[PDB]
Amino acid sequence: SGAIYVGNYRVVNRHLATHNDWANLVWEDSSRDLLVSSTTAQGCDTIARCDCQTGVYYCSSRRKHYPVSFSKPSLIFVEASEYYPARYQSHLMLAVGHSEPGDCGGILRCQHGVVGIVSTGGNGLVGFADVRDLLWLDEE
Ligand SMILES: NC(=O)[C@H]1CCC(=O)N(Cc2cccc3c2OCO3)C1
Ligand SMILES: [Zn+2]
Repeated sequence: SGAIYVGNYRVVNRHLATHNDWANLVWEDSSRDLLVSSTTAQGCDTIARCDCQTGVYYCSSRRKHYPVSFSKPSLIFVEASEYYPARYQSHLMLAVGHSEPGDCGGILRCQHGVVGIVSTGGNGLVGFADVRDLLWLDEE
């Protein structure tokens, strides 16, 4: 689990969105595994606006924050799971690191702010859904 709170927006994995998130839906994309809902209170996170390929992510299944090198956002094939059949997921960045399903929502950050959240894993890899292209998260 995990979310990003920026301005009056809440960013979560689409597969973990609640009934309140869907009732207060701003934007969602199944192919990215992302959902953004509106909030009443102001958030304190800053979204990175950069092309960084190094950062740190939180892994709940190890209670540890790991430094990683990660690939640029791309279209990657993702095996079937409890929440989606086998498909290509867009805007996905991979790194060599530990990840389990319940780790989804863990933040990846660089020196500029939040880069994305854990969304995939397996075979010693961890995948993150990028949020740096969602420029509208910074305003209105
Ligand atoms: N974005 C998606 O398609 C996710 C939907 C929910 C889900 O359980 N996964 C599988 C998964 C995630 C993280 C870590 C893993 C993993 O399987 C093994 O380790 C993929
Ligand atoms: Zn950066």
